[PDB]
Amino acid sequence: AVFYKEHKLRNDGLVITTNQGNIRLQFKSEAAIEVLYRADSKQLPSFALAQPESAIKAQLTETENHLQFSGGTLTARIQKRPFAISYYRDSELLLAEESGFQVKINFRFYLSPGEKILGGGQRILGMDRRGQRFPLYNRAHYGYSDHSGQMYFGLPAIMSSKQYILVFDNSASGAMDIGKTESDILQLEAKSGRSAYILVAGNSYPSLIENFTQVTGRQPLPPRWALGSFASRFGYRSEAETRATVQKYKTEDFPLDTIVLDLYWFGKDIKGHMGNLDWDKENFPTPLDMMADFKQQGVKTVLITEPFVLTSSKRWDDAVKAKALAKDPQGQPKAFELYFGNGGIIDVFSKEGSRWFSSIYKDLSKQGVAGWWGNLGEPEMHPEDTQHAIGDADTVHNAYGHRWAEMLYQQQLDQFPELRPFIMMRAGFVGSQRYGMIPWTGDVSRTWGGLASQVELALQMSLLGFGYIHSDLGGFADGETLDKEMYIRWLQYGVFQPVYRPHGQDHIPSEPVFQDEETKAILRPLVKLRYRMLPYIYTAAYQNTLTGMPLMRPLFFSDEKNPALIDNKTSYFWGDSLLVTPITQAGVESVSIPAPKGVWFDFWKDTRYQTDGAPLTLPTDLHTIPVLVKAGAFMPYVPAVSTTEDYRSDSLEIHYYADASVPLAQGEIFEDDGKDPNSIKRNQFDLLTLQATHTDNQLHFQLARTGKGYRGMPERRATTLVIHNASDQYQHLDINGKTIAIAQADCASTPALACYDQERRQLQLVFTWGREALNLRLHK
Ligand SMILES: OC[C@@H]1[C@@H](O)[C@H](O)[C@@H](O)[C@H]2N[C@@H]12
Ligand SMILES: O=C([O-])C(=O)[O-]
Repeated sequence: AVFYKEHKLRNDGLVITTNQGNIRLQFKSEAAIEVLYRADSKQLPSFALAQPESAIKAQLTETENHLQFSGGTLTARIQKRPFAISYYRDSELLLAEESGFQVKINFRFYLSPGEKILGGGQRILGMDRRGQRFPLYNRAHYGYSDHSGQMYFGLPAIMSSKQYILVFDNSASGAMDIGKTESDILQLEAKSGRSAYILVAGNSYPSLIENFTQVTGRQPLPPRWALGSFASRFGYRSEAETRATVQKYKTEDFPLDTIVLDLYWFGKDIKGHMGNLDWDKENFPTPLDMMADFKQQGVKTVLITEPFVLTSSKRWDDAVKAKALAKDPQGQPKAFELYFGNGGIIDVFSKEGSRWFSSIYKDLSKQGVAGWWGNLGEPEMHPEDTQHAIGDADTVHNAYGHRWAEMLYQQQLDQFPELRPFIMMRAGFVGSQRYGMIPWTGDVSRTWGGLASQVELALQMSLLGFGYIHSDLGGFADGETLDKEMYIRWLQYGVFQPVYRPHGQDHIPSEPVFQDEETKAILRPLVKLRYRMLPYIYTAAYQNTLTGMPLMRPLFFSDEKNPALIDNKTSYFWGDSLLVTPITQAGVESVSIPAPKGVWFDFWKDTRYQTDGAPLTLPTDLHTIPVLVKAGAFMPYVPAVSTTEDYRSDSLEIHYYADASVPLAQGEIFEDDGKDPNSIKRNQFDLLTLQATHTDNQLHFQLARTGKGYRGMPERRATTLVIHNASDQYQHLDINGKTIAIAQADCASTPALACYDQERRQLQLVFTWGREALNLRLHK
């Protein structure tokens, strides 16, 4: 039994007193509120909030039975007796406390009937997690396939079909019960830690996500090279093997930006060496030369590191001496028995641990390392009596990887202010995207079921802040022989998901260059396609930095008033314009694609489909997976290069999918130097915009460029615009007032400036796109 006693306004926050204690309500923006219970007491600080100190001016009003605390769009309605807070956007009820806060830490809320709930981070349970209960304790799930209640990267957060996100801003071992035990109750629980939640509201899913990343953090633009081709396995055993792999990409004509070194870079065995954090010189004898030789070919080197220092490692005595390891209650370094052997964990929450670990990353980065892979950050083993500077293991567990990322990000920015950090990690917390975290879905089995789960995992993580969530392409764990069809399908899917990193245990090759002739003939043009599409992908990345819009978007974005689409995990959007349906079983001869109402083109064949609502059935083939292009799309391409270090946009090729059903369309292409972390902040970019206006007798394109440019930006780009489904009735083209005849023959066979191909229904315009505005008008 709880009731309101009294309140006050202090530094813009509402502090309420009940019979049980203080409750602090601070608006972190007009659409987001932090509710801290036990506000009087000492607690762990917020991990989820980018600006935990902020509180914007809100309006407070009082009635007999209630208080009302409001920002722009979000309102807290505080019932006094009994005490219960509920939340409104306009006058629409978003979420209501049932018992609310109790004692262990426990929050209880009502779920509305029919409300669907996404959330929890990585689980394989279905997109709507209502009816499920699961722990909040990051933990490995080696060899998962088609089911998991608990894996590497949980998030104490949910997204509802009422268009709110609720964050449990707590780092401890806990649980979430989403109307499982009691059908109308959402229950959040933890053994300890901060007793706070954060509610964020939005008018649409895009703007919900914008509001969420506003308060939790925006991912800084990764380096363009993160969108390229990675060579990775577990693991290259030597410098010779690593050089041979870079050579294999060159001799097989596959693009390659980055080679990834797993744990053999620091010792010859899986066990016994972890914590060395230095080169195994028997097997990597000249590593500075190795890395420099790779940079000459435009190839970056990424190294694996882990949180654990073994007692057999060369750095045990030094870490103990520096007080860098987590301790037992007696105050000594805690040691425990990992797979790898007996060892400790670096205390990233301490000053000494942070300085010690940072110094090692600084040293190796000085040697030539371009980026970093932090594995086992759950932490994979984390005994409960381990003591970190700010709490015990069970209290801090779900924030360890988050602080690891923060530490490393700040260190990389301090060492290289002019470069974008690359940080790939397996486990984090809400807001870890602000430290550049690029997560992957862990040790997936080499099975169709492991592939079939990747879209679900990717969308769940994308929706709550993680644009660059990806998988070990081709699968990671076990297998005795390559499943060639599954491998091909996983790497085709790869092209249309955030990071192109095939990776597997090295008894079966993960890299496409080591595959048979048929597999390489299929995949080589697709990996080249990934490079030709960099302007599309990099522009979606730019949008993710600006607004949190994920790269992969769920089918349900296409119709916000049809909540049944929330269940789909088999088709998704890659950027604005491509509806992708990965093939996730062997021998599938056709697929039924639940395309939204409108006009759609076969990405591979140019075929036009119109649909009222009924799904489209497309046949399948082994060389592609089904991709449809939305009418009104602008798809930008550049020529394929071997490495993004060679990237040029001097030549553009843009494909516009015309249909009279889309009278107005827009596209953009974001160009910058691909490496400067301050490019967007300082407007050191070239933002190309394109607008189409499509009426009965004309098709008009308006082209423009903004921003201050960047060093090496071409002043003039040779541009080929290919208009698919173009009317055969266009008589002439006006370019900036200058009339040009449209040729009706020999388009492919003459240096034609405007040419209509009657057999393909494609009108091709070739022109120079300079810094001034350009208008292209086609008239019947
Ligand atoms: O470090 C070896 C291996 C790594 O390649 C995978 O990416 C990780 O998830 C952990 N299983 C380990
Ligand atoms: O729709 C058009 O503009 C046409 O096909 O002629």
